[PDB]
Amino acid sequence: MKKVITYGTFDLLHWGHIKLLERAKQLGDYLVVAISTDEFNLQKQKKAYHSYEHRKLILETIRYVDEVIPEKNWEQKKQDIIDHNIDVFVMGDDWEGKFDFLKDQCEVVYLPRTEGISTTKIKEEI
Amino acid sequence: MKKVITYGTFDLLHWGHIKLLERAKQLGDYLVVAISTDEFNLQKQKKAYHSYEHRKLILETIRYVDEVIPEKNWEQKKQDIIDHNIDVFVMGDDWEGKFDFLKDQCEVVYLPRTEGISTTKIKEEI
Ligand SMILES: Nc1ccn([C@@H]2O[C@H](COP(=O)(O)OP(=O)(O)OC[C@@H](O)CO)[C@@H](O)[C@H]2O)c(=O)n1
Ligand SMILES: Nc1ccn([C@@H]2O[C@H](COP(=O)(O)OP(=O)(O)OC[C@@H](O)CO)[C@@H](O)[C@H]2O)c(=O)n1
Repeated sequence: MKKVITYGTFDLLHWGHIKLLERAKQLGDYLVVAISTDEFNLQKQKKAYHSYEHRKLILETIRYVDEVIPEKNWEQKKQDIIDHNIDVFVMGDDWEGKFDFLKDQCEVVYLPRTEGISTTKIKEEI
Repeated sequence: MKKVITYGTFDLLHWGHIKLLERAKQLGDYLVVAISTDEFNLQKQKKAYHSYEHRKLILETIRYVDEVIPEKNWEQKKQDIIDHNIDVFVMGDDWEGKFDFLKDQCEVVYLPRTEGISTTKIKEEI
């Protein structure tokens, strides 16, 4: 089995998030998503409108997602790969190159973001 | 096969919608979701931040959802229920009593809304 993993906040779920999860799942045959806690989201200079409990609730229902775990800190990644027998690590390309240190453990893939949509555009126009 | 159908806009999909779809599917073996077109939304004196195309895309990925069709007008219910062989019509109880005219065709049920969350709240708080 080819196991894939991706990390993120996924607040105010939109079609750009959907498209990221879609391609990620299709890079293998099982997808794990580590969703950022509200404490960690803050370490990213961000504040989620939806709570961790509710953000995880919604994401667990999306077909592409097989299971959800919490993202608590930056250092947990290498162990996550070992614990979940991960074969592919994926993120949107705004993280291009930031996680190349995991290449010696698994395949690393950066997916081009979906142009035209973001959580900032949503709040701003709303 | 016990078929269920439900109608709605589902803009800015949140946890309240998810719990409605979860309990809707719990009622039968298959769930059809008829999503309000941007044109029909106007007839309900509303305007969705997310277009139909995008609201349908995300919705289609929810595991509880087997099939999606457009809700174009108020009158299509009778014909829809016949076309899709629906056995159970369900809506959140903020619509209680409003669709009882369908009882001569199928089983009508109302589920208690999820208090504390709504599309308007998200917009006003943002
Ligand atoms: N239009 C968009 C918006 C987002 N994304 C992707 O959505 C995923 C995560 O969305 P975020 O909520 O912004 O999570 P993020 O802050 O990028 O996670 C950062 C950290 O958890 C990494 O360890 C990312 O892979 C991002 O590239 C995308 O492809 N297209
Ligand atoms: N906290 C909430 C919010 C919404 N809902 C349910 O979500 C479904 C639809 O959400 P809406 O986007 O508000 O669509 P609506 O305008 O209610 O549909 C109207 C019309 O199409 C019916 O013929 C409804 O069954 C509603 O009761 C809920 O149970 N709990």
